[PDB]
Amino acid sequence: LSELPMPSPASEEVGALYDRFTALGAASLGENLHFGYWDSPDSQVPLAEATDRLTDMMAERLRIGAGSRVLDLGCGVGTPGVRIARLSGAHVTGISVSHEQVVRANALAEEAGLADRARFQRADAMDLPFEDESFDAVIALESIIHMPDRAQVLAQVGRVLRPGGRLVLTDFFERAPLAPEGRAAVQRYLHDFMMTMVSAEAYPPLLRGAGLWLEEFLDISDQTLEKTFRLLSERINSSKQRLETQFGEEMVNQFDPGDLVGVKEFGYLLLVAQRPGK
Amino acid sequence: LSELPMPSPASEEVGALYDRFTALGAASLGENLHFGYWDSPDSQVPLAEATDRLTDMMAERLRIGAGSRVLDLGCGVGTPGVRIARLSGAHVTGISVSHEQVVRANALAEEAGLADRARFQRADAMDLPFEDESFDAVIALESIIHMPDRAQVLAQVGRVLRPGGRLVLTDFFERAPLAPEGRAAVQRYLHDFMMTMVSAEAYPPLLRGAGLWLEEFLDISDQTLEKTFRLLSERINSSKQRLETEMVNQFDPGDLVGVKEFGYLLLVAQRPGK
Ligand SMILES: Nc1ncnc2c1ncn2[C@@H]1O[C@H](CSCC[C@H](N)C(=O)O)[C@@H](O)[C@H]1O
Ligand SMILES: Nc1ncnc2c1ncn2[C@@H]1O[C@H](CSCC[C@H](N)C(=O)O)[C@@H](O)[C@H]1O
Ligand SMILES: COC1=C(C)C(=O)C2=C(C1=O)[C@@H](COC(N)=O)[C@@]1(OC)[C@H]3N[C@H]3CN21
Repeated sequence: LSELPMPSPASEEVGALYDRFTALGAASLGENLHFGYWDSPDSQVPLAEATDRLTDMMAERLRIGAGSRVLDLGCGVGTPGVRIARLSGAHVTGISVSHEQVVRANALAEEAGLADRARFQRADAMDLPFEDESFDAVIALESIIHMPDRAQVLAQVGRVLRPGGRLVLTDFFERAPLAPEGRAAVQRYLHDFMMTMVSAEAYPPLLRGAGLWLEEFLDISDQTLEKTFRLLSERINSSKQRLETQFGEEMVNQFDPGDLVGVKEFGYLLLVAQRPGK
Repeated sequence: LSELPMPSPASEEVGALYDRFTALGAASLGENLHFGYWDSPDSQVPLAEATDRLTDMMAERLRIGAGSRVLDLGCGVGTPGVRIARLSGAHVTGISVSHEQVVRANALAEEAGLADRARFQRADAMDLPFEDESFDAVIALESIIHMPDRAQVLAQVGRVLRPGGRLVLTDFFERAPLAPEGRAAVQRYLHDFMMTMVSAEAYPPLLRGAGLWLEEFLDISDQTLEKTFRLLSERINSSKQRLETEMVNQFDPGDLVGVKEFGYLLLVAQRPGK
């Protein structure tokens, strides 16, 4: 339960960060700023494809259709959100704290001919500028991790969620006590990208506080963490002489995940909760 | 969290409780003692198939093939266990605390041609008579609720489970504080059947307290409890009216339909390794 100290991040500073590193940040991982998912560690499926997979299994738990209002916490550069709009015909209002993101994403929407179905705007998940009960579902795809007060953000979502709506999020967590051999690389990731791990036993009281019932906790670490890490550090270290223009000698080393393969009590989780009603 | 009084079962008393049930003909040969599971509240699958469906749902989570040794932690009349051995070819070893249960469990495996692959014995989960690291998987289908201490039963399962093996259980829990108009029927159910609820935040500690990382927590309440109690009540009521040719205090379980905060959980925890 924070056996390692944690960065305690500030949402507007988070925006400063993505503003910095969604620029040659797309040229390293690509368009989906979240983990990939594979059926077993041996899979040969490109990361491109496997990240879309996680979008999809999180989208599916939203349980939406054409003409569903959906809230995209932490919209990224637009790709997972534009995807849900194009594929499901639901309407997606998405929020980010970085200006450079909210622009790239309106653009993705605009180039998909879906600017009326998928609008992206600047707002703070700690203060949601939306009438109560104006969303059928909320997807927070690798977003809650950067945020200052989980208990409040969840309380914000529980307010906008119509009765019966469902919240689908990812988060980082301690599967059990940290191997000390690796508290380093996690102390470095967690700090260098302004994040925070949580205890699996936190979410239940955490969601009830927000007015939501847990529905599904799922440890997806064995399908998510390593194989991405092996590939992103490999993508990066195949052109580390391209830091000669990217400030990578100062910033891609913070992004290089190779130090995180193997950290076995380091945990990634899928979660779904439901506000009662409907 | 235990806002209602919760009784503390003795594992001897729950055996004495199921002894009386099993030989009353209630828990008869080939019947499941656990909730049915449906996908939609309007789904008209009959009771027997829904109950089999829960059994199958938990079984694949065990992730077993033929040649898997599976512990049936709290096995009743052996219906789920025999079916798991029959459909998987896994050697299943069930344990119960009710002697009159373990008897009819073995008889069911006998009638199936499975007496060699579906074995039952009288034993308390609190003290598993089994070597360390002996089981590829353990399933606790509606059992852990009767037991006197989860953190010990969990430690015991965690002992016998081989590294990599998995634990699948259902359990009761509080979705959210209990509503007054329904604190009544819940308090009666947990006393009359010697059962206890947990906080859902309880489990990841308890499981860690047994050297098991949780893998999957699943509130299945909206699929299980309501249709079952409806279906159960009609029988009880019909039976009473059929006995017109009197006794009218047996806690109609339909006193529980509508108590939306009362929860049914499905859990999958793993022991790291394999
Ligand atoms: N407090 C906050 N309020 C709103 N958005 C936030 C936030 N903290 C972090 N975010 C957003 O969370 C995102 C993390 S990256 C995830 C992006 C998107 N889910 C994708 O998968 O592509 C960033 O876009 C960042 O702006
Ligand atoms: N302390 C304990 N140790 C072992 N088994 C126990 C126990 N307390 C209760 N049980 C068993 O747990 C079961 C609860 S009823 C579930 C029976 C079985 N899953 C079925 O569906 O048919 C009974 O078999 C009961 O005997
Ligand atoms: C390899 O794919 C990525 C994984 C697995 C991450 O955990 C992760 C990102 C990725 O691209 C960053 C996005 O953007 C920048 N700067 O890389 C991010 O931290 C800033 C934001 N979602 C969080 C943490 N994190």
